[PDB]
Amino acid sequence: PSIWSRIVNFGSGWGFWVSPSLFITSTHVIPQGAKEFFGVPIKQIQVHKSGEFCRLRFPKPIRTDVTGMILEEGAPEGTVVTLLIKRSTGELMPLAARMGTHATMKIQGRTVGGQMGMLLTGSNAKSMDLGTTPGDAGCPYIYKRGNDYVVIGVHTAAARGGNTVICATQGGEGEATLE
Amino acid sequence: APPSIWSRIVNFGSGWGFWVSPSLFITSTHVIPQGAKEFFGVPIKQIQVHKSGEFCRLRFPKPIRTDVTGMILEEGAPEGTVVTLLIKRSTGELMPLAARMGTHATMKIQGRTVGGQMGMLLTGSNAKSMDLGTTPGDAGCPYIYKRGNDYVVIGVHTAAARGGNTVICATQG
Repeated sequence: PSIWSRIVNFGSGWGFWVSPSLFITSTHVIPQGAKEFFGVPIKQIQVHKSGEFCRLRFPKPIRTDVTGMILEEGAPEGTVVTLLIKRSTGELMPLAARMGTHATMKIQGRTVGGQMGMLLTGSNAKSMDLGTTPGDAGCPYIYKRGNDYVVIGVHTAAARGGNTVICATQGGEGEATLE
Repeated sequence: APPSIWSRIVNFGSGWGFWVSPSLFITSTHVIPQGAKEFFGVPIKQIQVHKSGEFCRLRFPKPIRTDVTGMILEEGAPEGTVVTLLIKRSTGELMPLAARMGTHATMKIQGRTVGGQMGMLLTGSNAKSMDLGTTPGDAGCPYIYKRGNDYVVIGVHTAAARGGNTVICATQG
């Protein structure tokens, strides 16, 4: 429950407090041409973009109610992680996804770098009761390793049918092999 | 998950129950306060109480949730169907939990045989370990899914297996 409170509205979507000073979101949900965030002058905030992943480091602790969480680049392939989907209508909707590889994907009429995954609701994630909607962007992907929670990125894209989702990650590089 | 469906879920005993129609209320058997004389002030003897296992179906003698329309109620879901447990928590959260329905089954809990349709939460690797599944207090919440443009309730929550993703939905016998 304290994990759900790290998820707040941000631009056209959401964002996640990894720590009191570190906030992550999707790049295409950020308000463009912003003078501040949360009243902190933009010049004092460290804005790191990579692909569709956006990291904001604030000059002083600001979400001081939370503890710092582990933020890793992706999740190991095969891991079943959780999208913590928050909806404007109040629902807290955790959805399991099976993670694949980092790659460069043609999806939602554009080109998106990130880690691919597939919702366990699979075939019928075309419904927003059982899948993603645009506007869920910025919501965090997490999983449990031992007793630790690990956040691996945030939501940023999905295929029309809903099954395939894309997690924007901090530095994603996939290795493959011609077989 | 429209509001008009969530509002059908109300507290009942140590859990919840669900208004299917203005006169029909469903819940999990074990959650009902024993030795009650009334429900919502309606004398028990005026209420038709039909129990089948952990499934309880109460028909009230007069309409009482007159704001709701009559919903489709069915005896479980076809195996492999993906549904949603509409979980309400006493601290006010609405948590829809996706699940895939399996077959009917039986488990011995506290020495007694408890049965129903089984399902697996699709909310994470291990739902109970991440606190992303059900919990004591949740029994009676409805399992729902959408067939075409109709919402269908298939039963209510009654039990879950410790340390995993498996849940038991009590269905109409």
